[PDB]
Amino acid sequence: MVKVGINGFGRIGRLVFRASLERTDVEVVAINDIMMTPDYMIYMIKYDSVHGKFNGKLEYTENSIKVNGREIHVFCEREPEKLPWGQYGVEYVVESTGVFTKLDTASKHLKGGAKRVVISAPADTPTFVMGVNNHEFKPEMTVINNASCTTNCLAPIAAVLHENFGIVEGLMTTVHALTATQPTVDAPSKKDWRGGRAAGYNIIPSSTGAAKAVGLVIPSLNGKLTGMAFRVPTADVSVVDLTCRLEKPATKKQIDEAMKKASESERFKGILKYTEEEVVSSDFIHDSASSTYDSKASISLNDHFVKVVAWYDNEWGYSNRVLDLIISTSKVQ
Amino acid sequence: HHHHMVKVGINGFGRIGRLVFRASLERTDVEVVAINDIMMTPDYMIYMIKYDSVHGKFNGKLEYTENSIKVNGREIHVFCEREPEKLPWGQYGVEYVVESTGVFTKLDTASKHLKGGAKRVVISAPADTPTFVMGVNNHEFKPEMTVINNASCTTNCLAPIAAVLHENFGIVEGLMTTVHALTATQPTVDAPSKKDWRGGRAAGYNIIPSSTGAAKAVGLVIPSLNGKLTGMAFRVPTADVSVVDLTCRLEKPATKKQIDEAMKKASESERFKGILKYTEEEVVSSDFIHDSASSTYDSKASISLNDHFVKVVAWYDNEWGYSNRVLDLIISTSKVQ
Ligand SMILES: NC(=O)c1ccc[n+]([C@@H]2O[C@H](COP(=O)([O-])OP(=O)(O)OC[C@H]3O[C@@H](n4cnc5c(N)ncnc54)[C@H](O)[C@@H]3O)[C@@H](O)[C@H]2O)c1
Repeated sequence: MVKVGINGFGRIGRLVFRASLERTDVEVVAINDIMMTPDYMIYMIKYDSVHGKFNGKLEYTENSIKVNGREIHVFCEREPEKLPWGQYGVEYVVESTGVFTKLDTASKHLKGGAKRVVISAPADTPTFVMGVNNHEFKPEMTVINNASCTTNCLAPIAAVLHENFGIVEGLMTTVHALTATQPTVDAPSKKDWRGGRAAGYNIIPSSTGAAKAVGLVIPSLNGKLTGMAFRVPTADVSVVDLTCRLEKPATKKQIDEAMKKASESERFKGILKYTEEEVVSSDFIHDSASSTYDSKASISLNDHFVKVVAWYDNEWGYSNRVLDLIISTSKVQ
Repeated sequence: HHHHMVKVGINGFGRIGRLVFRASLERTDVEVVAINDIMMTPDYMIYMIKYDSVHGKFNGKLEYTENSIKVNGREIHVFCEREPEKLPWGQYGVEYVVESTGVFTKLDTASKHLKGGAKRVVISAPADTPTFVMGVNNHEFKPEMTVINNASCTTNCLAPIAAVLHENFGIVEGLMTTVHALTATQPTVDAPSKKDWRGGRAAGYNIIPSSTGAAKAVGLVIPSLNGKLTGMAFRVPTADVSVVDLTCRLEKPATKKQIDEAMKKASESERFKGILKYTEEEVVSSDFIHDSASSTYDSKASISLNDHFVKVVAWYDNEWGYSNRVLDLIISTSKVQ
C-alpha cells in the first residue's frame, strides 16, 4: 500500500479520500486543513451536497479521525514546511489546497519527509494525464501535477482523433460546472473580473490553458489547439466541445468506432468511456471516467471538420485520476 | 416626412407574443391594437403584462373590460377565437398579425388571418415561408409575400456575425455551439418528451445537449453560406440571455485585431445599428438582460488560434432582442408595397 497525505481537505481532497477507501493499494494516513478540526472534519466527510452521504463509521479525537476503525492523523498547519509528514510514513502528499500550485512552495512538503508530491492542478512542474503520458514519469520527479479536470477530459479525446486521423488544428470550449473560486453574489476578483460575478445567475466566460496543455502531454499537438470556458450554474459535471480539422478523412461512423475501440483498450479502460444514449449532465454525477464521448451529441460538417462532445465529472473523475497517478508513478523508482 | 404607425394584432399571448407586446409599449413606430388567445382572459392578461420575472414591472396604467384591456388609457380589443378565419382584424384596423402560437407554421394556416382583414402575417418562429433576419436579408422582401417568418432568436444572433466574417474575410466552413438559457418547452422535473428525450430532463439541474437548425438556416438568409455551417446547443440553467460560440475557418488571413475592427465598424453602420453591437468589457450574461440587440460581439472572450481559424463569441437576449426584431421586420416590410 502507498501511504498518502492530503493537504487541503476540500472538494478534491475529500473526494480523493472517499475514492481511496475503495482501493486496496493506497491508504490515506494523514490529513491537513487549517479551516477544520477533527470533529468538523468527519461532518464534512459524512454529508456531501453532490455525492451523497457516507455511511461508514466515523469517530474523532483532538488530533485524528477514525474511519471504519482506522485512525488517520489530522494536522492543522498553515505552512507546508512545518508538516511532519515523514513521522506518519507518508510517501505521497496530494497538494489540493489551491494555494500551493508552484514547484517552489509545493516542494516544502519534502522538508518534513514526504517523498513525492502530486499537485492537484496545473503547475510549473512535469504534467501528467493518465492514459496519455503517465509512463513518461521519471523517478527524479519528486513534484508533479495531474493537470486540470478539463485537460483530463480533452487529452484522451485529442489522442484518439490525432492518432487515427491527425488533428491539423482545433478550438475547444468547455461548459463547466461551478467551483469554489466563484462567489455567490457579485464580489471582488481582482485578477478575473468576470469570475467575480454571481456564479448562480450568469453564464461566465473564463480562460483556461487546457487546450494548450494538451500540447504538453501530447507533444506533436504543441501549438495546434486552444480554447476557453463558460462557467454555468450547475453543481458538478462539465462537458468539452472540441471543433477540429482532421488531416485524413473520417466519417462520423469512423469517429464513433475509433472512440468505442479506444474505450475498450487497456490504455483507456475506465478513463475514456463511450455512450450512445440520450444523456444529460447529471447522469455523470459520480462517474469516475476522465472523459465520456457522446456519440449522439457529436456532429460532423464533413469528413475533415467535426465537433466532438465529451463529458466529465470534474470532481469525481479527477479525484480518481489523482490516485491512479500516485499508484502509476509509485512503481517507478 | 415619416412612415405611418403600423397597427398590429398578436395571435397567441404566450411568452414571445407578450414580449413583442411589451416591446411595442416601449416604442412609437408601431402599436398593437388587438390580441387573441384562448388560455387567458383580459384580467389575467394585464397581470402577465404587469409583472415579469426577467424584465421587471411594467409601470403604466392597466385596466380591463369583458373584451379588452387598456394601457395608459388606450383600449386594445381581446379575442378568444379558435378558427382564425373569422377573426375580424380588419374591423380593428390591423395591418400585420404576429403569429406567436408556437404551433401554426403551415403557409395556408397562417394565411387564415388574411380572411379577417389583416394584410400580412409574420410568424415569430422558423416556418415553411420566406425567412428574414433584420440587417441580413430584410430588403429581399417582396410585397406578394403575405406570410413570412422572422427565423429564430439563435439565427438572429448568428446571421449578423456570419455576415461580417463572410464579407470581410470569407467563411470557408464553420461549426457553431449555442449555450442557451431555459425556454418554456422544458420541464422543471424529469418529464416525458417523446420527440426529444434529453429535452424532458429537469431543466434547472442539467446541461442538456439539444438540436438546433439555426446554423443550417443561416443558409436561407445568406445563400452563399448554404451547406457551410452546422451546429448544436447546450441548454443551461439560466433565466434568459444566451451566447453563440462560432468556430470558423476563414479564407483571407485575419488577425484578431482585424476581426475586432470589422465587428466594431459593422456595429456603427446604418445596416447593423442596434442589431449588431460591440463590447470590449468584462461582461457576463446578466449584463445583456433587456438589451435589444440581435447580437453583441464579445471581443475579450473571442479567440483566434491562427489567422485562418477563429472562435467568435456573441451574446443575445433571446427574449428581448427577437421581440424587437419582430417589430422591426413588420415596419421594414410595411414600407414595401
Ligand atoms: N473542484 C474541481 O472541480 C477541481 C478539479 C480539478 C482540480 N481542482 C483543483 O484542486 C485544488 C482544490 O480545489 P477544490 O475545488 O477542492 O477547492 P476547495 O476550496 O474546495 O478546497 C481547498 C481546501 O484547502 C484548505 N486550505 C486552504 N489553504 C490551506 C493551507 N494553507 N493549508 C491547509 N489547507 C488549506 C481550505 O480550507 C479548503 O478546505 C485547486 O487547485 C483546484 O484548481 C479542482
